[PDB]
Amino acid sequence: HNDLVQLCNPHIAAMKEDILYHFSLSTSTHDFPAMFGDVKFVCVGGSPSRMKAFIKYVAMELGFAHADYPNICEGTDRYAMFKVGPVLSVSHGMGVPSIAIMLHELIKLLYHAHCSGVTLIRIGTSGGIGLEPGSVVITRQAVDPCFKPEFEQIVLGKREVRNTDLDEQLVQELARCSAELGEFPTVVGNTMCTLDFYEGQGRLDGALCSYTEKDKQDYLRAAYAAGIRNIEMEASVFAAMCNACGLRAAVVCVTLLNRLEGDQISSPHDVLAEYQQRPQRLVGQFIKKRLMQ
Amino acid sequence: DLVQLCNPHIAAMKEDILYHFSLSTSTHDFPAMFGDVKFVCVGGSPSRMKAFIKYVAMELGFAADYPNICEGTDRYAMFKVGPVLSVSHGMGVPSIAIMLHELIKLLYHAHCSGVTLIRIGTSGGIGLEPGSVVITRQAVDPCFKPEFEQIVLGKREVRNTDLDEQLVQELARCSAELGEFPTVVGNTMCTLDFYEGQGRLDGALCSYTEKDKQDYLRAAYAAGIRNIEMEASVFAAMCNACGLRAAVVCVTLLNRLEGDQISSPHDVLAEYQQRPQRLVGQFIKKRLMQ
Ligand SMILES: O=c1ccn([C@H]2C[C@H](O)[C@@H](CO)O2)c(=O)[nH]1
Ligand SMILES: O=c1ccn([C@H]2C[C@H](O)[C@@H](CO)O2)c(=O)[nH]1
Repeated sequence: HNDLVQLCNPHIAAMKEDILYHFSLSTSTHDFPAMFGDVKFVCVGGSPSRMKAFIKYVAMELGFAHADYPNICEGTDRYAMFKVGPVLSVSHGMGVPSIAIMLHELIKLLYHAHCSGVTLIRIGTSGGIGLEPGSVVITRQAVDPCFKPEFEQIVLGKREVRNTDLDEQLVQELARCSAELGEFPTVVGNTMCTLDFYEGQGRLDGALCSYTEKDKQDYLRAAYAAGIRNIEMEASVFAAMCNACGLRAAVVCVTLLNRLEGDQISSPHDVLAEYQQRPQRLVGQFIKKRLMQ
Repeated sequence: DLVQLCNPHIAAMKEDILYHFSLSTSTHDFPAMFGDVKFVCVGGSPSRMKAFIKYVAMELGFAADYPNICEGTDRYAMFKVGPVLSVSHGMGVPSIAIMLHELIKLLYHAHCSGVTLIRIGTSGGIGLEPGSVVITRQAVDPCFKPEFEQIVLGKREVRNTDLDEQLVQELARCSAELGEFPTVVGNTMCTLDFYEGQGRLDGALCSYTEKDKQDYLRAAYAAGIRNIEMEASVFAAMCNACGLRAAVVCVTLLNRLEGDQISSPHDVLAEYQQRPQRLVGQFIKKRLMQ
């Protein structure tokens, strides 16, 4: 049995209208069950254009192809959203707080639509550590910049922490799907999630930087030693919030560069757009496989 | 005065790729493109910011196409008319922080001078009639402290988050020459979360009560806080660090002492979000006449 989507906030049951402000959707103007009740896979990534390309790429592989793919979030540009069959594709921008909003309103949408048996997957990009550019990483543990699998949030002035473990079973399943493809290297490892892309990640090419290359290396290698294989900016909340709500979730990012050799993203554009299809492809394999049982 | 960075590594690089802008030192002529820029405005929405550069252009008589300079990506949107640069930054400290790092570099590559950065944004109000525009005196964290904390190489760092004291009053004066809407100067709280992080009850997650919220928001009001948003802290911190004169002008979209949801008619909300645009336009008008 596929369990219903639950919230962890008793206030929503008691609201006469629930306005999903950043989606430009509302219970009083939209029928959630009719629009989303059949959704089973939610896919989320930073760029809206990427997540559109995804809903197109994926429609083709389940034979939905032809067609136009309307943005469900018309009347807003905070987030883009697309649906095809049981697959929802939603952008989330960059950074913990941007994705945190998307998730808050997303989960509520699933709860309103009365969805059940949903899987959430982040298809992102990252920087790798001691991996060839182009490798995809399936996250076991989202980790903070001190390598603790914790996510910290300040509520009413007090610090609260939730665990950022990702469903073990799903990472092993994803592992298998990538192999069925045999198209690109894929490892599982821990993902370090930061709040800054430059100083936040040992980079030497920001506007500010009070440290040396030798300092960047020491830090980055220490991270690798702790089981860390890539670096991005959303894995923590994603893990934390899904766990908080009992949702099955996973994170699949391609690395765009090996950080032990550089900071700047200087691959030909043609190569970087290939890199970014890898996670879409992998997740493509996962959904197709799942819809055959 | 010339824009600068506190980063020596940049001068040594054979090229500077601004990934999130889709802009490069070697595919792009920075001085040619941005050298004349005197006023940089930033905001969350790519729509609001296109709208802004359009409104400005007319108020300065440049009025009919406005090209997204950041075509080749959709991370951020960028526009230009005259000495006015308009930029999107999405939502949240890390999103604007990336925009900032790359923006500040861009300005240094164009070797601009006498620049002013302004975040024209939206917010939640505390004890302010909705539609009220706040001018940030002091960006502040969820503990009411004027510090911005950042982890670098595993170690904690904090920076002061005060905005230019002369610039805020100058903006207050400009809002007064307008006399179109209420403008207060107060402290702005900057949070990493819009829902649980801002004491809302309508999140997907929430284990407190309307009372706990009330007592928290009021504590903030007592601490001199008039609005809540999600960018002030970094924007402040980074500018101080690079010695740029910067301000934060935000329209309140609801009284957080009264509710959590953003319920007002699209008509009204649109009008609100034009207000900070109008003030900033004034300020630009003024600066050029002098
Ligand atoms: O070195 C990198 C490369 C990519 N990203 C992720 C997160 C961010 O939002 C986006 C930037 O391309 O992808 C990183 O965090 N670090
Ligand atoms: O109560 C509010 C209202 C608006 N915003 C701002 C900041 C953010 O980027 C966006 C969210 O609606 O607008 C807040 O942070 N809190």
